[PDB]
Amino acid sequence: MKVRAQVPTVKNATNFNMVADSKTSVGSTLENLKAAIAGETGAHAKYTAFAKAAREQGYEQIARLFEATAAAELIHIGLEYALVAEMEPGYEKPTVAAPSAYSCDLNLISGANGEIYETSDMYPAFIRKAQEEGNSKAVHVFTRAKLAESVHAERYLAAYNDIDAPDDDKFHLCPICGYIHKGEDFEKCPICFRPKDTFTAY
Amino acid sequence: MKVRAQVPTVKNATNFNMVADSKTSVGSTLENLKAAIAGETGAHAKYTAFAKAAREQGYEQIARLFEATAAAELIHIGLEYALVAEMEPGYEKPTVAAPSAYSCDLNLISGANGEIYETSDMYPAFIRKAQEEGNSKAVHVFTRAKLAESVHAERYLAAYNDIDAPDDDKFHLCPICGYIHKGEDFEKCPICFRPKDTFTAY
Ligand SMILES: [Fe+2]
Ligand SMILES: [Fe+2]
Ligand SMILES: [Fe+2]
Ligand SMILES: [Fe+2]
Ligand SMILES: [Fe+2]
Ligand SMILES: [Fe+2]
Repeated sequence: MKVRAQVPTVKNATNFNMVADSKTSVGSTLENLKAAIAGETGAHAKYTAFAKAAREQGYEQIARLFEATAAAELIHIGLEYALVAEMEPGYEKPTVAAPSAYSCDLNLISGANGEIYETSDMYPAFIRKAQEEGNSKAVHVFTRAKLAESVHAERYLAAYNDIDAPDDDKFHLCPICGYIHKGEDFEKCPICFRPKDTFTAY
Repeated sequence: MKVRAQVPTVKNATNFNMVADSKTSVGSTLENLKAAIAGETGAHAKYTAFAKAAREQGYEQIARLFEATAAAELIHIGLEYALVAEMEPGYEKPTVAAPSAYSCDLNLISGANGEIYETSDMYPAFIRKAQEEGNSKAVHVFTRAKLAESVHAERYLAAYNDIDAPDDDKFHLCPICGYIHKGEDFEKCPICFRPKDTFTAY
């Protein structure tokens, strides 16, 4: 993802349209934030399991990508939980069991498919509902997660295409939005402009 | 996609697995070749429509990507048609009507999803059946298409992430397998080793 002159938002970007045949149940923004957290929690468990399998399967770099992406979803959970807690103080984050893992290549595809659903269906739907209800904070959180998921999708497809051609690049994770960069060739996060110095390498 | 010491095949690559819950009806290799051609023909019509819509929407570079990918599918049709013609000289390639094109970002997602289905479901299923029936010619053709589709998927996701950050890079199409590269930084096709100077620029 290239760095634009300005931070991408639903207002200045053109990849925020939602699929017509949605597979997303849309309720109040509160309900949507909870649904997103549940999905994020499932994603974290999924990627954690995929990383474990990747290591057993002999793909150390891909394992690191799954670990970095799992960490990215934890960041999304933190952003969404902070808002939900404010909207419903006693709210308790859900626990999701580790899903089934398959061969590394298939796990990368499974990951990409989920990321695509979130960036083109779920989050855009939630963003528009938040706008409708005037919840600017939710719009911001959903936007950041949405942008990060499409980056995750691309990273997974790149890894799939080069599954037998790994390298020693590290994956740099932005602590603010979950953006992930492969390699050192970058200065800041293209999603939130966070300087590279505060990123964490995987 | 990185260039390896040798061209990728089902014999030396590890991303040829078929998703366990397949959405693909598998018949004889002859039937599968015809089914693949039908899908390729539909993809060509879809990308052609998407390209036209992209230009109307002001996305010149994305339009070029859709045009290059449409051309790539025609290459796949050629490879598959040649094999069918050998067993059934009377076989005629089908023609399909053009589908609707929506907003550019969603068209890129539709493209990516189709590419992912082909590379991780349909082609792996067809390749495996061809192997079980000892049809090496079909294994070869299905492999080339399969490898190109995952590259298409990545190119589409990359364009989606940078939908508002286009550049003047040309897309280079390999005339032999449909591989597509963005920019000039490459020496040969990572799928079939065709030299860069033989590619067609879009
Ligand atoms: Fe996420
Ligand atoms: Fe993600
Ligand atoms: Fe960021
Ligand atoms: Fe194709
Ligand atoms: Fe394709
Ligand atoms: Fe090629």
